[PDB]
Amino acid sequence: KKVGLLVMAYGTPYKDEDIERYYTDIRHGHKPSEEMIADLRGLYHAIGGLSPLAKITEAQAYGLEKALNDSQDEVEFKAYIGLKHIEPFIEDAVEAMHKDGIEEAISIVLAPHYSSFSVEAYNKRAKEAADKLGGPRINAINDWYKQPKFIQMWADRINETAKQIPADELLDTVLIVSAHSLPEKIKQHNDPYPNQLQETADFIFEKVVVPHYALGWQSEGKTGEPWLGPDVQDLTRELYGREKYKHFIYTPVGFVAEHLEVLYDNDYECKVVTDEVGAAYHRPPMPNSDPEFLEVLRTVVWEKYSNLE
Ligand SMILES: CC1=C(CCC(=O)O)c2cc3nc(cc4[nH]c(cc5[nH]c(cc1n2)c(C)c5CCC(=O)O)c(CCC(=O)O)c4C)C(CCC(=O)O)=C3C
Repeated sequence: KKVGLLVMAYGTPYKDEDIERYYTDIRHGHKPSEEMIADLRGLYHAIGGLSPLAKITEAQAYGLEKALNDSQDEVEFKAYIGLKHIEPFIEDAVEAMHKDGIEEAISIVLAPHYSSFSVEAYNKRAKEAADKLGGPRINAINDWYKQPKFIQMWADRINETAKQIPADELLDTVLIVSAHSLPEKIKQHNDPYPNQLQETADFIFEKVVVPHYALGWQSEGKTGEPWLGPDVQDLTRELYGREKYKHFIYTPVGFVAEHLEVLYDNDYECKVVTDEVGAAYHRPPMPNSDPEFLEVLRTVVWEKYSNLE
């Protein structure tokens, strides 16, 4: 019997025509304004027409499927992609595991940190799917940022970029660690999310040559409601104002692929700020389908299966 690997991710439009139904799914049934759509289309057209996230996510899931199976002869994993706001939806993927006869599955979200607005939404949807059909049994991974190979991978990348900065200027360099912002209300109820990213920033900092680091947030929502701060653009200005850093190294470690939230929020917005103040901009490559990142996920999944009992 095969074991299902439910790999979950946010989803990205495949075509310009998908944008509206995508935006509406994101807005939970509320249809965006025609101008709103326009702006989103403009964003996607800034980064090069559409996001590579669709092909990256597939490489990541079928790369992990392959990596798990090539490293053992006890089980055969079958990977099923379940996106959040576009097809193949989470529910489509569970329905497929049922049809194919999967009895047990291990679900993983391509987002190392847990939050009530992200990972918890994925897992509730997949398990509500699994219960209506009566199969497969889904054993969910909730977070994997504490994985040593995960921390070492980012530290190695940051150190690669750092060595390419003049040593006389490395003391004027700062590492910005960030993730998707969320409505600050999550802290009222003890969400581990903000604390998990502080741990990720600390774990990495100890393993890099960059002498300074700060935690930031990106893609904050327009809701009048407060959101987790500071924003990476405001933090860059605040940091340059107090310390006059020459180099800014951005690591959006809450993400695992070069998609819109990285290519826009960092590679364009943060870069604008550094140019305005006169600082340099650095952004290490994201994990994407790199064999090291796939080995991180293979170890994450092979440990969940070992401790499944
Ligand atoms: C926690 C989190 C992650 C990380 C974990 C995970 O991966 O799940 C993430 C990832 C991503 N978010 C993405 C894109 C978008 N997120 C939006 C809107 C929102 N995201 C939110 C949360 C998150 N999002 C929230 C609270 C909203 C508010 C919507 C509402 O009003 O209820 C919107 C709408 C317009 C806008 O405001 O930007 C878009 C287009 C893409 C795809 C990029 C591409 O296509 O390449 C990716 C990987």
